[PDB]
Amino acid sequence: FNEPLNIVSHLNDDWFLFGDARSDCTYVENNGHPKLDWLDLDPKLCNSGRISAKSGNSLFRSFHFTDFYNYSGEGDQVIFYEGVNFSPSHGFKCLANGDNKIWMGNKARFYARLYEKMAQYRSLSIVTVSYAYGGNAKPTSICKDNKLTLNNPTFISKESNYADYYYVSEANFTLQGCDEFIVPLCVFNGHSRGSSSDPANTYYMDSQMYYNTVTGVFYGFNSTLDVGTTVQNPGLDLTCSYLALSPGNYKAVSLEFLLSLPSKAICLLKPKRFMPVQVVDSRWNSTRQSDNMTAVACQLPYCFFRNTSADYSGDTHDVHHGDLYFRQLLSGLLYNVSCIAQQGAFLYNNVSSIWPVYGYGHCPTAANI
Amino acid sequence: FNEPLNIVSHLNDDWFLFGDARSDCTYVENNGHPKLDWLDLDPKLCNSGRISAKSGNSLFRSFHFTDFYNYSGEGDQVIFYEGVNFSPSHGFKCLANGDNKIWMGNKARFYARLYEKMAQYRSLSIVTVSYAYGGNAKPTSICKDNKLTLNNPTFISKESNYADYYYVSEANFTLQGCDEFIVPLCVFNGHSRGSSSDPANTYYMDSQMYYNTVTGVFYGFNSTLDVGTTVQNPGLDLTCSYLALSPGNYKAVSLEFLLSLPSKAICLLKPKRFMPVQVVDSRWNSTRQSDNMTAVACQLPYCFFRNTSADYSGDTHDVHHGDLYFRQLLSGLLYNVSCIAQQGAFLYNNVSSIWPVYGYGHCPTAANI
Ligand SMILES: *[C@@H]1O[C@H](CO)[C@@H](O)[C@H](O)[C@H]1NC(C)=O
Ligand SMILES: *[C@@H]1O[C@H](CO)[C@@H](O)[C@H](O)[C@H]1NC(C)=O
Ligand SMILES: *[C@@H]1O[C@H](CO)[C@@H](O)[C@H](O)[C@H]1NC(C)=O
Ligand SMILES: *[C@@H]1O[C@H](CO)[C@@H](O)[C@H](O)[C@H]1NC(C)=O
Ligand SMILES: *[C@@H]1O[C@H](CO)[C@@H](O)[C@H](O)[C@H]1NC(C)=O
Ligand SMILES: *[C@@H]1O[C@H](CO)[C@@H](O)[C@H](O)[C@H]1NC(C)=O
Ligand SMILES: *[C@@H]1O[C@H](CO)[C@@H](O)[C@H](O)[C@H]1NC(C)=O
Ligand SMILES: *[C@@H]1O[C@H](CO)[C@@H](O)[C@H](O)[C@H]1NC(C)=O
Ligand SMILES: *[C@@H]1O[C@H](CO)[C@@H](O)[C@H](O)[C@H]1NC(C)=O
Ligand SMILES: *[C@@H]1O[C@H](CO)[C@@H](O)[C@H](O)[C@H]1NC(C)=O
Ligand SMILES: *[C@@H]1O[C@H](CO)[C@@H](O)[C@H](O)[C@H]1NC(C)=O
Ligand SMILES: *[C@@H]1O[C@H](CO)[C@@H](O)[C@H](O)[C@H]1NC(C)=O
Ligand code: NA
Ligand code: NA
Ligand SMILES: [Zn+2]
Ligand SMILES: [Zn+2]
Repeated sequence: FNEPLNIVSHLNDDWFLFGDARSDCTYVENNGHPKLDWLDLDPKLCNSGRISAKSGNSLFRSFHFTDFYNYSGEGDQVIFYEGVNFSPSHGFKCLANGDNKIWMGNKARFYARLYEKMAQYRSLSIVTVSYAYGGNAKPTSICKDNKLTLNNPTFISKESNYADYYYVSEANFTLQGCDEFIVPLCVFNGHSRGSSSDPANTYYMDSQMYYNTVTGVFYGFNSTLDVGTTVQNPGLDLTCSYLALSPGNYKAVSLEFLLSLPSKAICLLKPKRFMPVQVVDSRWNSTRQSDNMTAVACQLPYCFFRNTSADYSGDTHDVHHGDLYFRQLLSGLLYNVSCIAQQGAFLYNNVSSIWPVYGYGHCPTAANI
Repeated sequence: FNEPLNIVSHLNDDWFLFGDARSDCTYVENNGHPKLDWLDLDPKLCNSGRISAKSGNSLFRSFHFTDFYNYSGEGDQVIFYEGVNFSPSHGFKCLANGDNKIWMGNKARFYARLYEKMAQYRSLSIVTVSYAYGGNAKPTSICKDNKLTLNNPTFISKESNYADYYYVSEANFTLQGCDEFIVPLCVFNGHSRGSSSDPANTYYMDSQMYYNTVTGVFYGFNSTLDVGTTVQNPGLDLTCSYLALSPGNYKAVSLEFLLSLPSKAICLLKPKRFMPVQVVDSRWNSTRQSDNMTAVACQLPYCFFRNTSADYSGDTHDVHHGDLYFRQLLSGLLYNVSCIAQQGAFLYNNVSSIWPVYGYGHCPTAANI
């Protein structure tokens, strides 16, 4: 009786879901399809006002790229069902001979930071970050391919006066309006190249740091790796950490190569008593390649991970939208549960055959009477 | 029935207590005192082999100063009952016109780091950290008064060749034998002075960073404050952060003033499933001045704080040792409890009149039948 249910749910109405197409009710189609057939989310929750979802997007995608959706929401119990819209299938690399594994590493670190903070905070949004630059050089879109263009962090071009990339550059940026900010601190870890016409011997070792003008704290990344830009020596891409920062006046200091600074930040507002987030596995139909980065990111004590036991098998829309088991997994949002724990959600508050671990809410005992 | 009990306890025998005189059974006295009267700990637990306690010491004290005890222990449920042996009563300052509030800030940050990590790790110990220095200058004991001498972090003297403190200095240190290390990264935030014979205009702005040679990550502190060493402008002391670092080859880089590097580290071994530590308020009889830094440090979800409702009132030993209510609070260690939660320990696993919050173990329901 009252076994842990493999669902995502809520203790009350104070909940919010962040998602993608599988939770996006505003999507339109002109065909002989059943109404809202792309959804894993139940159609009854479309008018709930507790969902931030966009077809073809994710939190990581909007945080880093020009394909931007203004994800925003507030809730005590935060649920995530997105992440698939930046996967190994997309195969993004900043450079022709880059590395997707680095970008999966970035995905894991971003979500880890986001999940941990959203266990301490009610509100999430994405705000624009402006910068003051004393030079004449303007932003350069270095990290991109033919599908995606990265715009966070922003990269500042070399000044016209400098012949090489052995220069020191800096810029100021203010973080205002939020209790905490998640910003990317990134670096090209390896041998970077200036212009395609430079000799084969001259390479640059990227260095970047962020500096708090008030507290004097600085966090930085120096280049250490051997990987590069050529076919003979490949691997160089953009490794990012995701820092939780207080509001204040910050300085971005680059000691070598391009100056990089945040253009976007995850705005964290309204602190709450510790309440772990719920994360639903976000993967393709196994014809496309997925990753378990969100699972790597989803750890105790800040996060509970939920997954089905089957391949993702779309019903009528396509192979990637409308899975029966994920529909049932998400169906838990239609009602309140008494206890949300590691194993799953316990519907009732009194007794169970299973002892709840890391339980939140009004949790049942597994004792006799 | 089965109300939360204001005690520290354990779910099984897999527990360890870190303490001071109030838990130190090896202490000796030649007088007409009752046996073991300085203890808050029950005498029956003296031979338990689950206590690391020393009369007149604490974790912070041993971590920073020459008054060192080799605190070591392993347990799933870690309990702390120490901290009073570095308090505002001691009034420690690195410099004559320093600031004790900075050192209380340091106390809060150290314990916060320690408590959070000891919720993820079974084993705690203090290991010596060695360094490689290419110069001739040897350690200088700059931070001290007439009671305490700081030896962590170690400070390296200025070289004989340098006329001033506007130099760049660096040293290597290896961290080996532990899964994670807690080390202090400290700085004199303000206007530092070289020799007492230097003019009134020449001051130095302390800068210190630690650098991972492999990953390229660096964490640093620059001086920003206006406080100094004189009577006219006082306040300058040593502000420390407490970093959790992986094993590896590290570089300590100082851009101005003295080079500082860790001599001691909290060695973290044997990762465990998340289990919050229990912390008992460590304060003097109200005749001496105490602090609530360990309470500031003890936060959800990694820590449960326990306090009595009375002044600390010693029975026979002195005013600072052997309190009835703390004895009863610690008496919970004599037996197992079913559930350890935020409000306290629930003895029984079945029913309660109170809903446990952040419960660990086999926790009771507050429902009817
Ligand atoms: C950045 O801030 C500093 C203050 O520390 C100021 O001196 C400098 O002019 C600022 N830079 C720009 C480009 O405004
Ligand atoms: C980091 O890189 C910069 C630029 O190459 C260099 O000047 C600096 O010494 C490096 N930092 C360390 C700690 O080696
Ligand atoms: C993720 O997948 C890798 C192999 O691809 C595996 O080693 C790892 O344990 C997985 N982690 C999680 C949290 O699923
Ligand atoms: C993908 O989805 C379809 C359902 O539309 C299912 O038949 C198939 O097993 C899934 N996996 C594949 C093709 O690998
Ligand atoms: C969940 O509980 C709240 C009050 O605690 C109530 O307003 C709401 O109707 C419940 N949710 C559903 C989906 O019925
Ligand atoms: C709960 O367990 C305790 C100890 O076994 C027992 O005294 C009590 O009768 C039990 N209460 C209920 C309602 O089962
Ligand atoms: C510190 O390590 C570096 C390697 O990065 C080495 O060049 C240097 O000689 C070392 N310093 C000392 C004093 O051994
Ligand atoms: C930190 O202090 C050093 C030494 O005074 C200085 O050279 C450096 O520019 C400072 N860093 C920043 C970011 O201002
Ligand atoms: C500690 O004491 C200060 C005042 O001395 C108070 O403002 C603060 O709330 C206290 N915090 C805790 C956790 O006891
Ligand atoms: C300190 O302890 C004694 C018990 O020995 C008690 O009488 C007193 O109330 C305590 N507090 C003081 C003196 O402020
Ligand atoms: C606590 O439980 C363990 C086994 O779970 C048992 O060995 C031990 O005797 C109990 N503790 C006490 C103090 O009786
Ligand atoms: C637990 O509560 C549920 C729902 O109210 C009820 O069906 C069941 O009888 C209760 N079980 C016990 C043992 O009280
Ligand atoms: Na750079
Ligand atoms: Na220094
Ligand atoms: Zn469709
Ligand atoms: Zn005595």
